[PDB]
Amino acid sequence: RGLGSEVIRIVVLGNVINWSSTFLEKLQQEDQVFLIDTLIETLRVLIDNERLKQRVGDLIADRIQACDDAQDIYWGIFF
Repeated sequence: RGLGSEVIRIVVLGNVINWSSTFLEKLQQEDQVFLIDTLIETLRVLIDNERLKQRVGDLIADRIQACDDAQDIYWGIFF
């Protein structure tokens, strides 16, 4: 998180989808997706996540970039 702006979004989106398919937690998943919401928020002013943060991304960035019913919770949390 405290590294930069771009090496996250190039490679890590598919892998968070992967181990969201695997992981099973209740509460630290919430902390994860919410700090990632703030993450993509600080990536907003400087794309799929670009529209997801700027716009709501209703079934555009969510149907494409979100899955596992976890990123949808954060999408409902905020844009």
